Amino acid sequence: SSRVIVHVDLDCFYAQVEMISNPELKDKPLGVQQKYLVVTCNYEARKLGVKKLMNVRDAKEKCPQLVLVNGEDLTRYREMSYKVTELLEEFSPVVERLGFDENFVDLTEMVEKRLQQLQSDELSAVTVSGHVYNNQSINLLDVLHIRLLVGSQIAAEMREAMYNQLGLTGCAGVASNKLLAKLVSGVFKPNQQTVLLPESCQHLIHSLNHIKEIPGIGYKTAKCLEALGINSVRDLQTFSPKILEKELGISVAQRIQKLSFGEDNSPVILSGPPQSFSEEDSFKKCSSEVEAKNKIEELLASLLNRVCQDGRKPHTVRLIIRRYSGRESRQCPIPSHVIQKDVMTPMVDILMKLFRNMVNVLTLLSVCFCNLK
DNA sequence: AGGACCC
DNA sequence: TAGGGTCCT
Ligand SMILES: Cc1cn([C@H]2C[C@H](O)[C@@H](COP(=O)(O)OP(=O)(O)OP(=O)(O)O)O2)c(=O)[nH]c1=O
Ligand SMILES: [Cl-]
Ligand SMILES: [Mg+2]
Repeated sequence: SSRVIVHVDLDCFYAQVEMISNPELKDKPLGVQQKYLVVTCNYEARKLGVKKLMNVRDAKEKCPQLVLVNGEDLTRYREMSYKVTELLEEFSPVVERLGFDENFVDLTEMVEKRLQQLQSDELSAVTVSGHVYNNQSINLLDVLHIRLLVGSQIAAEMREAMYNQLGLTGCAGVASNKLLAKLVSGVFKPNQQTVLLPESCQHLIHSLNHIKEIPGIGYKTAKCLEALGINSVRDLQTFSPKILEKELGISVAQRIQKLSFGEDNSPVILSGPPQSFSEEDSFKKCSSEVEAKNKIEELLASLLNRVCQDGRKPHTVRLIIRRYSGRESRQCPIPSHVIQKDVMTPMVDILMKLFRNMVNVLTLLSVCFCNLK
């Protein structure tokens, strides 16, 4: 059975949130800085050659008038990220988050419901909303085309709601599985949407210039695949199944080979409430294990306010570190009476004991709360 | 714990 | 070269 999936992906999300706070940043090229990294920038800045994730130096050298704002505190972006998801959940309850500014929504049931409500004459006036990938011709007698055009109409409505209710612009992609939705959502940026009819699936997949660009294939699998002389999507498409299982295991092998064909049966899962709460900090160095205790107290402070607000309780805590010049973690359950909520001083002895069990009394420190209930 | 992947 | 997240072995 075919599906209609939508992938919603916001424009320069952190930048966009900062530009709604202080409008004085509109019309100015804008980057959001975290330590020595420009994590994202507005499209005014991408015109000037600034790119996502280039360090501050490279960015000021390329754009000396670039405005930098600090984005080390995710509180505002996180609040907005969930307003967006909750809005999308109004359309269909089953919404899958991916990072802070992407959502998958399975529009299938919605699409069929709207067609059940259309009169025959009304069914030939069905029009696309936005771009059709590869400028492909629509065949109104093709049931799949009709369903994907309705999918595109719902997408437009979503985007219109996010601008009208939260003042946010973004892109959307409508396709038949999650993978295709997310590959097509990027074809026209910013603030536009694109629909992929089936005939054009191979065109879209082959539009990629290397397997790294396929969601599901990262730095490890990519580098592994290169060692086998697989560099294009068609290489992976035509590569030998058996040989691929042996180097990657039947799992990674079969899933990514199907991906290379545009085929993706994975369902849109309901993300619901977060599975974990964490904060972290990086620095030049921290060999003051008494000072590390101060940093840990600061991290833990905010997390308490956040986890409290959620209304569920974590039954496990974790501490994470990174050694000089490759991360390590140590966890433990959370004492039952401690869950009953001065909870700091208790937690600080726990985390420090976890600290010392990991290090003998320094470039990162992180606290995670998981096992929520 | 760690590792892979994602944004 | 940041600050987050998911799920699997
Ligand atoms: C990929 C990535 C994103 N982010 C944050 C910054 C981004 O604003 C936000 C969403 O990431 P993206 O959707 O990848 O990028 P974007 O929305 O900023 O840019 P685009 O307009 O091209 O879609 O998440 C990081 O902090 N680190 C990362 O490595
Ligand atoms: Cl499968
Ligand atoms: Mg985005």
